[PDB]
Amino acid sequence: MEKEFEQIDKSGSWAAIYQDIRHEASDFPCRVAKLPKNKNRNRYRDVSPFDHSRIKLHQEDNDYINASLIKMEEAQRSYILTQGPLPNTCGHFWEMVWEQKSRGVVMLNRVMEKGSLKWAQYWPQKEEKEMIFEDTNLKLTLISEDIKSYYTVRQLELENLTTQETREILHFHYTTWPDFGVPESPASFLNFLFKVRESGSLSPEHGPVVVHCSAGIGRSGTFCLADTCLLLMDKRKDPSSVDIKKVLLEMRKFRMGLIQTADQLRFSYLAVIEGAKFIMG
Ligand SMILES: [Mg+2]
Repeated sequence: MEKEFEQIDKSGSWAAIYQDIRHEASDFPCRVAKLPKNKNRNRYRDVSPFDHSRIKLHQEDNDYINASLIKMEEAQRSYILTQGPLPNTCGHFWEMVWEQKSRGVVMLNRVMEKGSLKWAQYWPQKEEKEMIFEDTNLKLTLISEDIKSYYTVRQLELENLTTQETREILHFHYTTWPDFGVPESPASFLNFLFKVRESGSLSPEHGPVVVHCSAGIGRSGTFCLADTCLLLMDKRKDPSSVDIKKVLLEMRKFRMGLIQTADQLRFSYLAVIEGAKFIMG
């Protein structure tokens, strides 16, 4: 599958293959995302969850969050992909984490987008300054933080203030994806994926991992896509039969737009190729 990658490179046809994908991709209604009452719950007018796979919040008012369940039947793994929370949706974000019983959150964007403008900070920066989400009745505490060269892992305590029940959530933040373009080497992204796997966060004993970036479709899509293709290569008789384009189209049945550029598609192929070589040994 590496020689095919070499053939697409030699051919210069990454854009063509990427457009074949956008063309073939599923189209399902997003009627709930488009209701006038939810406008302010979407970060981007052109990225919405399909009605069929959207995550529903359990509380009473309005069950809408821009988040989709991606359920990969053959790999036996599920992910929830969601946009970076808005100042008004951080309460909803953690309510979803609570309700879906997720153990991990994986973030692939910057909160200070490029050098532009800091986005809503949805976890506490300081141990002594915990956050209380009044609308969803949740308290969130930073317990520890470990800053490595290419990612930061934080341990958070999430408490449901109704029941006083408490859960440890692991937050994995990949911090070195370049502000434009894609990493030239997938080695730190793969190491990050393997750290998240090692943590047990992706175990089917837990709710699905919550994955996000800016719109929850590009960098996020790369994480989910590389993870799933690597699972399938490890699970199939013939690891050889894994077709990344087919796996991505399958993912796109659950959330639109996964993998946002031809360069991200090529990077995803490259990460699966290098991952396989590493997991091959
Ligand atoms: Mg301090």
